[PDB]
This record gives sequence, structure tokens and C-alpha cells, in this order.
Amino acid sequence: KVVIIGAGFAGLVAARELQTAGIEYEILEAKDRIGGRAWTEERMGRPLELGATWVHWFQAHTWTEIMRYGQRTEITASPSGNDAHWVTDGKVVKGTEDDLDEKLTAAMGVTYEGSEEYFPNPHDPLWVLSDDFDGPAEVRERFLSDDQTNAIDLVKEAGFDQETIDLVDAFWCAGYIGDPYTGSALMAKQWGALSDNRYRVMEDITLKWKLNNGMRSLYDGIAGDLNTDIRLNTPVAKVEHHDNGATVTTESGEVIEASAVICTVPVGALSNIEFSPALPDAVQSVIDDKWNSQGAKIWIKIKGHHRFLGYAPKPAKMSVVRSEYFMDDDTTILVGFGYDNTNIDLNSIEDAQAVINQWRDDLEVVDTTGHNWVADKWAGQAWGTLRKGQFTQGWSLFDDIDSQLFFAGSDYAYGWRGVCVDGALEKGMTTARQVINSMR
Amino acid sequence: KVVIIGAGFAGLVAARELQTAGIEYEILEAKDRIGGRAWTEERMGRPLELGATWVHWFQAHTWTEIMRYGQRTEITASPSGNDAHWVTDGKVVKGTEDDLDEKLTAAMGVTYEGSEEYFPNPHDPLWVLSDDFDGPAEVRERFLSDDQTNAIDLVKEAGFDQETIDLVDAFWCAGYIGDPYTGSALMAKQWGALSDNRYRVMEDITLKWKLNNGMRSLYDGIAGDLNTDIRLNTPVAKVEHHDNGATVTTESGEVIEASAVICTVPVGALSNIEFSPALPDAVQSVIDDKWNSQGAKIWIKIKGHHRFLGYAPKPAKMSVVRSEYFMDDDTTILVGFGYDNTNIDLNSIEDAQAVINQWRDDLEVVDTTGHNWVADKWAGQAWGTLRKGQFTQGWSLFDDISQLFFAGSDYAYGWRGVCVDGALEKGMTTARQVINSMR
Ligand SMILES: Cc1cc2nc3c(=O)[nH]c(=O)nc-3n(C[C@H](O)[C@H](O)[C@H](O)COP(=O)(O)OP(=O)(O)OC[C@H]3O[C@@H](n4cnc5c(N)ncnc54)[C@H](O)[C@@H]3O)c2cc1C
Ligand SMILES: Cc1cc2nc3c(=O)[nH]c(=O)nc-3n(C[C@H](O)[C@H](O)[C@H](O)COP(=O)(O)OP(=O)(O)OC[C@H]3O[C@@H](n4cnc5c(N)ncnc54)[C@H](O)[C@@H]3O)c2cc1C
Repeated sequence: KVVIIGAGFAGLVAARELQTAGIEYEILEAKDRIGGRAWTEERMGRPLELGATWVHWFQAHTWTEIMRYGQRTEITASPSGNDAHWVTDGKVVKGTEDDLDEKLTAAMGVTYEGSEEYFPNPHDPLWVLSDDFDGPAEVRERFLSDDQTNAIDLVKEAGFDQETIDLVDAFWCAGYIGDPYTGSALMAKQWGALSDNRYRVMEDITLKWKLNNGMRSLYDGIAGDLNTDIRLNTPVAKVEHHDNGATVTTESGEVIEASAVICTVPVGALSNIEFSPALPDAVQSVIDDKWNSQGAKIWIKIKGHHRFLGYAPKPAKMSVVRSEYFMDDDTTILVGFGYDNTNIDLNSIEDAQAVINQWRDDLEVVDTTGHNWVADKWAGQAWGTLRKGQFTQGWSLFDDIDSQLFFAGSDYAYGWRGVCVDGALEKGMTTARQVINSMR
Repeated sequence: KVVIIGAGFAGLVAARELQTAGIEYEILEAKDRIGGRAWTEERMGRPLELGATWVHWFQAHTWTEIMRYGQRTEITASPSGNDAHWVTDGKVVKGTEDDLDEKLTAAMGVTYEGSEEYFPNPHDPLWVLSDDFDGPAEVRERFLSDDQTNAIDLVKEAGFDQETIDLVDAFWCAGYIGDPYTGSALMAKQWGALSDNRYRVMEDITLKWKLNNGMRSLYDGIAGDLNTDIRLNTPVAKVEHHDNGATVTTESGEVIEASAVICTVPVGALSNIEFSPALPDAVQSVIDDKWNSQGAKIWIKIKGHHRFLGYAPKPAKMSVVRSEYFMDDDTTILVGFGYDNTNIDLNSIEDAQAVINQWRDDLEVVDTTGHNWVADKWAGQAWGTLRKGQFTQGWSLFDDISQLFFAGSDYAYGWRGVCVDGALEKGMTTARQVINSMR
């Protein structure tokens, strides 16, 4: 009776929540697999995360699932103390990872600047615009202006030298997983607020601890709890939505009447669904302009054991590349993040070699792999990141649909929105509660 | 079919988890109310937390419940910028809350000292004693030795002055909710590890954010999800757990058959239940020596609006007292924590006045209240804290029992005893143990 579109983390956790409340449901998933933009798969000789990878105990929703499904001690920190290399003036500069981190920490000071005023409760991101806001009006002015400024310009305007500008350029090419110059600096400020306003904590939360048994240990755990079979290979083509319910039509033409629809399809793939009535103009505007996520994630295998970290600014094929696994056959697997999925073939050895050649001529790529989420019609984006103006007139607009259609997914979370599974687990669960409370 | 003893946070969340898995259960609760050691109740003109109070988004289990039950924006920070007072060599020193926080930050630096080596994953507290431990043998030796050292001695040995010693004494009288000199320093080191090894984070997590609608908004939310009525006024007197299945006998003599029993009764009340077979000897030794929680929590109402913070070392009636509410009739409600429940009558105006008189003879108590959990036969303790040796030979001995599983904040891996987070953690994971067994 409640139809959930998508068996990613948001749809799976929503289904479990409805099950707890005794509400009948059905999950319809387009692919022949569950997990969505979390996808653990054997490649290049071991399980690799083609999407979601890192977790932390300061992510409440993710951590509770880690505990629930037996993974409490099954996390491992990524390699640290790497030899670092960074782009600078079209030239490669060498240093320690600590040197690089010190420069990034200095720049984050200015990047986070108004977060203490904007986000006393970092899980109430739009408090500044609410009726409860009791601060100075200049705080609200600066909040709105920061939605229209990118994170690099904050560092430029503070007087940092070109080396730091190029370092933060590379950093935010990875963090916005897209062109950082089109992004909203408020996203970075909220990451600060959720990270105790410390660069080291932000990196601990988003870029340190990996699941030994993969994200699949969590998503298969949730699916294994469900008493209703997930309908795979069942893309939704149309959603009619009204005050008392909804009608879902599949690609095969099957019509399913529903008491509510929980739609977890990401913005990059919402164009595959016809909505009747059409979604509000303000929401359609976000869908047309989408979100800040045009980049890509690669895994590269090189000969030898090398503790490597590289940064390079836009328009590099990859902007952040780091050693992740030292393999038993004297190879290293590195992960990379880049701003433009169309400038790199994740499965081309020559392109992976070009990435490595950004910093070191003498390293030799023997394998490479990745999944181009942006070119995947059921995703159309990597993790959701915000363009200018989307912090205040973007993700939150998906909550005001005056009908039994509800949007859930990491890209609409209050907390670790888009970038983390924590946001999907948060928003799937709380949207199921919206449905539960309505029915009660 | 699964019998859950106790309707505190652990038993409630375990019931919900079993319900999700389609497993029949029943909760038997001794009292006429749910919530256990979380208890939001109208007193002195407003809802006051007679047990659990503070929350944070870095507490995964608590925070997920806050999100689930609609309380995301319904948190408020306790008053700050108070005028601070501390007792040192029998004298009262005045200062700013900042001065006091700076002294405590300096002391926590040495208090947390080995936490980076012991607790890389702060949710695996016994990693050092495991077969996966791969550090130097001196790290294991230091870990074991630290279980036998109290947290104040670390500060004394580091050479801090008497003023800082008296401050940390007061602080740990509250934190150990009991005599800190009998406590295990590993507890404090794990708090550090769970708080990014920074005093300010540890205080933000445990002593800052209150629920506007009380802990009751969470425990009543969980109870409202349950499709099976909770049996109130139904104390369990006996638990049989031979390998057949299990049997529970109530005080009234009713016998209930069970596939498994999840017992959330805290150590301080476990002597009310007869277990057959007897619990393991090491568990019995913990029950006899109990846990580090003989203290008490008071709410004092004084005349006027006063931003007050006071610290005093053992054997003060209260060791940490802080303004919490400025009331509409020109009064202030303060909260206090003290190390010895038998040295204070939480409902005596004269005793509350003696507390205030530790620091300022000119403030006037007009009301006071509290619940002495230690003298409550269904608790017998405040929040669970560790005596020397109980970090490595205490809380973890209650796992793997007989088929009776123990769940409760006092056995959690993370924010054990001190936080609702630990009850929600361990109630949920113990239900998962039962689920997995049945699957
Ligand atoms: C490259 C990358 C790396 C990441 N790394 C991390 C990380 O290290 N840590 C972290 O915490 N998070 C990470 N994330 C983020 C995390 O993957 C997401 O936040 C989360 O997985 C999103 O879950 P969701 O359920 O909201 O959406 P999705 O996972 O996108 O689920 C939506 C589901 O709907 C399905 N679907 C789409 N259209 C239809 C249709 N018409 N009909 C039916 N079904 C449909 C899709 O196939 C999919 O299964 C990463 C994301 C990416 C892209
Ligand atoms: C003074 C105080 C202040 C606190 N402040 C905070 C705070 O600020 N923040 C925080 O996060 N945590 C705080 N806590 C801790 C928190 O209250 C506990 O960690 C948590 O509530 C314990 O839950 P539990 O379910 O494990 O145990 P309990 O709450 O003790 O639940 C056990 C239940 O079993 C029942 N019972 C006992 N014996 C029997 C029997 N024989 N038969 C049947 N039922 C029985 C009891 O009545 C009770 O309902 C505080 C605790 C105290 C004492």
C-alpha cells in the first residue's frame, strides 16, 4: 500500500521503518540490485566501493546501522602519512601529508567562518531563515550572501597565496564532486558545523574509516530484515499524486494504487518519471539545474607499494588521489575523485596513467576501474552537492509537496546531506515517520 | 515469547527491534511507569528530569531516536557564562566559567593520556586485550595498570597544584556519581576517546543540550510504537534459563514461559531476582561489588535570577551545581550532582540550603527536589560508573551467559552507563543477538 521507489539506503530504511509500524509497503527498484549509490563489488582482486565508502561514529544514522548489523569492530582507517604532491603553479610541489593538512586547516578557518552563528544546532540548517531566528539581521544577510559565493572565493578574498588557492581548489573539486566554482559555500560551512568546526574532524568523518565488509553488509542487512520481497527490474515511469493517495505506473504498464509514495529517485534521474500533477515550478527549477555533482570516482592499481597523496586543481582529470590498499602481489590501489565525469574514462588504463602522470612520471598503472554514476540513467549524479543558491532554495523545497508524494533520500537530509549514507538513512527514516504520523 | 524485564530505554528499544523482526515479546515492568532511570516529571513548577537529562548529535543511538520522534529542533543548551565558584583548601575561589574550563582542559590532557593508543576505535574498548592487538606490550601493561588507578591520581602525579586537584576531584565526584577515588581511570579515558579527546567536546556531549519535551518524548515515542501492551506493576522475582528455554516468575507467582529473556534490571537491583542456574561467579562478584554509582542528583530552587556554577571536592553534599532554569516567579532552578546519596536529603530545604552555603551564604533556597535512585529498590544505583578493575573485569562479563541476555546502558560498548545512548545501543544489539539466534 505505501509504494517506495528505489532500494538504496533511503528506500530500504523507509521500508524497515514502515514494517516496524505495521504498515504495508512495496519497494520498486529499477536495477537488478539493491544499494543504489552504495555498491560494494569485487574488482581488481578485492571488494571495492564503487560509490559510498567512508563512515564514522559521529554519523548517528550510519553508526546505528553499523552497530545493528555487527560491524562495530569491522572498520579500518585509510592509509595516512603518505608522501604528498600538489599541483601549485602548473608545477608539482612535494611535501608531507602533514604539511598539506596544515595548509588546508589554515584555509578551513576562513571557510567555516560564520558556522557558529548559522548552525548552533547543525541539524537545523535553515534556522537563520526561520521565525525562531533571534540574531542580528546582518547574520541573515551574510547567510543569504554565502549561498551565492563559492568556497574558493572565501579563501581568495582572505589573502591566501596561490599555493593555498590551488590546494583548496583541488579539495573542493573532490568535495563538491563537480566544478567547485559553481557551488554554494554554505554547504562547506555546514560540513564544518557537523564536524565541530575542525578540519581534522571533517576528514575523520568523511574520509577515514572504511567498512571491511563493505556498504553491502549494511544494505544487505536492512534488506534481509524486510518481510516483503523487493521488486527488482521494476522502473517506475509515472506517479499520479493527490491528497488521499497516489497511482504508480511501471515501465511495463502495471498500475499500482498506493496510500503514499516515498520517492527516493535522485534529482539526476527524476526526469525519467512523469509526475501528475507536475511538480512545483521551484522544485522543477532544481531538477533542471540539478545539483552540484558532475564528477567521478576512480580506483587505480599501480605497481609496487607506494604511500601516495596527490592534489591537483580544476580542470585535472582527478583532483584528489590517495593510496588505499596495499595488495599481496606488490601493487597499490588508489582512489581518486575528479570534477568532470566526461573528461576521464574510469576504465581506460591510459586515462588512469594520465591521472598518475599529473604528479609522478615514474609510477606505472596496471589496472583501473570505476562506475560513471553521472552517465547511469538511474542516478544521473554522484553524491548530491549544492550549486549557488541551492542551500536556501534547493534541497528543502522537496519537502513542500501538498499531496501523498514524499521525497526522501540523502540529497534532502537536514544533516550530512547528499555526501553521506547518513543523510539517506536519516531522510528515509524520517519520511517514513511522516507517513506513519499521517496515518496515525 | 521473548520476555523483556524492564521498560527503561533498553527494554523499550529491544521490544521495538523484536517487533521489526516479527518476534513475539512482552515487557514486564516492576513500576507503575515506563522510562526507568529516565524520568521526566512535573516538579517545582515545571517538567524536570529526575534522571537522564542531556543529549548530543554525536551520540548515534540517542540522536537517531531524537530524529525519529520529531525532536530534531527541540533541544536547548543549558545556561552558560555563569559566575563560577570553587572550593579548594577549604576556601571559596571566585572566577569565570572560562577560568574553570581552562583549568579542567589542562587536567583532561593528562587524564586522557593513553586514549589514542588504547581506543583507535572508541567503540572497541577492550581492543588492547584482544588477539587483534598488535601494539607494544607496554601499551597492554599500561592499560591494565590504568584500570587500577583513579582519575584524580593521574592529575596529582602530573604535578598540578592543589587548586586544580580540588577542581578535578569535584568534577569526578559528579562524573563517577560516587567516590572518584575508588573509580577506574579507564572510564575517563574512554569518555575522552568518544569525545575526540577534547574536554569541550566531552562537556558538549554530556552536559549541554536538554530536550525541550523531556526524555519522556523519546521513551513515550518508543512505547507508542509497540503493538504489545507493557505489563506495569509486574516485578520479576525469578528467572530460569536452562537450555530448554526459559521461565520467568513474577512476584505474584505467575509463571511465564519464554524462548529467551532480555534482562535490563541494573546491577544495583539484580539481587531482587533469583537466577537458576546461578549467574557466573565473575558476574556475581560485580553484583556484590556493584558499580561506581552511589551518588545523587538534586534540583534546588533559590530566590532571584542567578547565573551560578559551583564546584566542591569530596565529601561535599554536592560537587557540581549549575543554574538551569530562570523561572517566571523570580526564582532560579539549579541542578546538582553529589558523590554520596546518604549525605543529602534531596527533598529537604535545609540540606539544599547547606549545599548552596558551600559557596554563597547570601542565596536563599525556597524549594528542592529529587529522586534517590540508590535507595530505589528497582535501580539501586544512579548511572553506572566503573570501580577499579571493572573496565577490564566488569561490564563486559555480562555478555554470553542459561540463555538470559543482559541488556542495559551499563553493558554498552560506547557511552556505557552514563548515557541513554548506551541503553539504546545495548537494548538494540541484544535484541539483534536474540534475532540472530532465532534465525
Ligand atoms: C561516488 C560516490 C561516493 C560516495 N562515497 C560516500 C562515502 O564515502 N560515504 C558516505 O557516507 N556516502 C558516500 N556516498 C553517498 C551515498 O552513496 C549516498 O548519499 C546514498 O547512497 C544515497 O542513497 P539514496 O537512497 O538517497 O539514493 P540512491 O542510492 O541513489 O537510491 C535510489 C534508488 O532508486 C533507484 N531508481 C532510480 N530511478 C528509479 C525509477 N524510475 N524507478 C525505480 N527505481 C529507481 C536507483 O537505481 C537506486 O537504487 C557516495 C556517493 C557517490 C556517488
Ligand atoms: C541521576 C541520573 C542522571 C542521568 N543523566 C543522564 C543524562 O544527562 N544523559 C544521558 O544520556 N543519560 C543520563 N542518565 C543515564 C540514563 O538514565 C541511563 O543510562 C539509562 O536510562 C538506563 O536505561 P536502562 O534501560 O539500561 O535501565 P533502567 O532505566 O534502569 O531500566 C530498567 C527497568 O527495569 C525495571 N525493573 C527493575 N527491577 C525489575 C524487576 N525485578 N522486575 C521488573 N522490572 C524491573 C526498572 O523499574 C526500570 O524501569 C542519568 C542517570 C541517572 C541515574
